[PDB]
Amino acid sequence: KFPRAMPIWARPDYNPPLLE
Repeated sequence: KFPRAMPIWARPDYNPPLLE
């Protein structure tokens, strides 16, 4: 199941990921 509780694609304060 995929809940819409602040997912990764819909994040205002998304943390900085690794260097891709």
